[PDB]
Amino acid sequence: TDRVSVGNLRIARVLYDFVNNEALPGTDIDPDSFWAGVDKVVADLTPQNQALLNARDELQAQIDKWHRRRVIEPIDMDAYRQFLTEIGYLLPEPDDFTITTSGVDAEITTTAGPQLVVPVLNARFALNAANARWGSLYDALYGTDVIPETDGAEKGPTYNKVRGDKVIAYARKFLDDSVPLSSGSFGDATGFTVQDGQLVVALPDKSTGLANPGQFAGYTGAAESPTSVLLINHGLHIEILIDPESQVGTTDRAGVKDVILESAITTIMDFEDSVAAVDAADKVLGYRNWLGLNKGDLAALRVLNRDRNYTAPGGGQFTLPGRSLMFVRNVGHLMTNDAIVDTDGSEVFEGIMDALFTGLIAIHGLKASDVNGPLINSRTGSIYIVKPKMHGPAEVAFTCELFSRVEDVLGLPQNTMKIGIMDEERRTTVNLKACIKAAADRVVFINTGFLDRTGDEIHTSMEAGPMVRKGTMKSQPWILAYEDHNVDAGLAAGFSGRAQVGKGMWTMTELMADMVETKIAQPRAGASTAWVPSPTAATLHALHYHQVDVAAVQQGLAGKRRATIEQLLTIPLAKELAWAPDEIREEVDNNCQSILGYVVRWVDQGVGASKVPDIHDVALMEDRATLRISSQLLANWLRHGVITSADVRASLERMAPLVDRQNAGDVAYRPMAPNFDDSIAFLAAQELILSGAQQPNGYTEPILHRRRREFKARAAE
Ligand SMILES: O=C(O)[C@H](O)Cc1c[nH]c2ccccc12
Ligand SMILES: [Mg+2]
Repeated sequence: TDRVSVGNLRIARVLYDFVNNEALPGTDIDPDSFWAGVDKVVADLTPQNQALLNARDELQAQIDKWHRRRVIEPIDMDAYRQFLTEIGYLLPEPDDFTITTSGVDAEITTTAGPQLVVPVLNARFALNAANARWGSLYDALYGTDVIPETDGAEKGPTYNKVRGDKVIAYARKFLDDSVPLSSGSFGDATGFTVQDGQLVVALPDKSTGLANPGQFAGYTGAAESPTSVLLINHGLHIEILIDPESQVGTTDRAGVKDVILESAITTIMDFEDSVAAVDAADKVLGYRNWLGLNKGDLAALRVLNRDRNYTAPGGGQFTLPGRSLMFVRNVGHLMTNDAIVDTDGSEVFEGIMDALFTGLIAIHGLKASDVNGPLINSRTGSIYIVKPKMHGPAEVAFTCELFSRVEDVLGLPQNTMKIGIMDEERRTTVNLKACIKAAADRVVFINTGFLDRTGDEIHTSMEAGPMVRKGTMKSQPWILAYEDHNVDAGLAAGFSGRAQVGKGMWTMTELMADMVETKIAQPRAGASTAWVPSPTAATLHALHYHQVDVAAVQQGLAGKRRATIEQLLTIPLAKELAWAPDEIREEVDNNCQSILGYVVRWVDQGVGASKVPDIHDVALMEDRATLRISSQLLANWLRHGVITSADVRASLERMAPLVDRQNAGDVAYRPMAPNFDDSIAFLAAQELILSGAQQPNGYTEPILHRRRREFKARAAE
């Protein structure tokens, strides 16, 4: 392209140069030995990678055939389960065990709080996410519909005092609920002082302390007239900023300017479903941002925050981290990428490359940043890698062996590279204990989702019959059981106090009132973390962890088995004649708009995540798993005669101009309508649906990557 020869590999020059000039210096790793390591690891692990992919296909073919030779309407669970066991899909449950993972930071082992996920190719967003460890509660309340924009309290071009007062009152109630006063309410506070290491809150008629003095964590400024007061509840910090001479402070009874919440405790820097990266140039853009993050010098000048200084209650000095602790999500076992090809021209597995390169790069986050002093990331010496889309314990074991070999190449101690196991494929769900066991000395989390897991659910039972609607899926018995089972398995493996048990993303970015009402379900269900789409959502989701004592919840769940294998295996088949014709067309339109809305940005602009208007103009921020579910759902309805290929076409044709219109705010946008078959993005959308049934596990990357490359190539006219 050109390329650099290293043993059997031919490495794109842009990648070779990036590694030598930017990634390797400072790690003390010999460049020649690194490259030899890449060649050797790729040579050794590629056949097993392929074998695992082939095993997926064989298992799916047998399941397809199982359904096709049967006609008995309600599936016979006893026979179905027996079959899955016979073919090696459902494996024996291993004996009880406790994970042994060590060298993990407090943010992961102990603290319960929000976890942000952000596309690594977007430097600005990545920087904001890393800085989202602390976030303004006032900004999050004033800025969103959590304070409804009723008559009088609407957002204007400038400060609305009626709304501001609602913000202040909301936050006073939060303080009363989270760090209660011995007597009275924060609502009536007139001032704060620190006396003999104790926080003293002035009320109109008297003073009072905290009902739990231990929740006083520190302050800034003079004890007798502090600039801020720091509190702690359920392990998360709350900072009341005091400034009577500020916009908001001047209107406040105690001169309070803002309430800052410790928010995004951890952040996942994403190389997978939220980015579009289809070649060496794209991968290098991502690797370079990941590098800047770990070295602490990424600047877009928007830069990375320093740690925060405080005075302890007794008068001593301390610091708290000002940055979100970073994971990186590598791609999974499926895709290859032409950033490296072999002597035959065969592309190298992208997951293997990500392990080597993001692993190398992460070394920088384990050492002092030349910018602001202290090392950026893990003080305990771990590298946290989220590994998506695995199917079963052999695939987890493979990932661990991959990490083991990379560690050897990088000169890292064994088990430095920790694994966040995504539970987003059915064959992992039903063998979860075994998957955790295979990574018992590396695992730092498990997590559940809606989108990918539902995509796998549909594809796996594609031949069984028509599935329920997309919106219906999120409340089906299989998924509710999957959610509980994930928690059960993690807690039984001793995750409490050792590893994160995590839940899925809130995708409706503008519907924050609904988020605050609803997402509380997740920490109530024993999750020590869950996914948020923005720093703003991280600050709001933090509220939930102040209301819910996750550590106590997990202790209470101990020993409980709340999901059976039968519940897990309950296929979401639609009942006979479940929909009217208008409902069918609505669901078709929903899915085509979902696919078109996402695919047009991906293919034409290389954007893998953004705020996308749905069919009802609700802003959704979904990653690529949205494509997997929608295309699989339509493929399934087309497969079983629910809709015809003309229904699909007409819907694509109806939805495309609507998508075009929804993208009017974009200088770079290129309309799909009316020259449909001249738009590579439109053809991509069509191809995802019509070829959906034949994509391995319904994965959208093979078609998406090809189409994006096609667009890129023709752009080079
Ligand atoms: O499985 C699911 O529910 C989704 O894949 C998760 C998800 C939704 N929006 C996102 C934005 C960035 C990163 C991940 C996501
Ligand atoms: Mg996913």
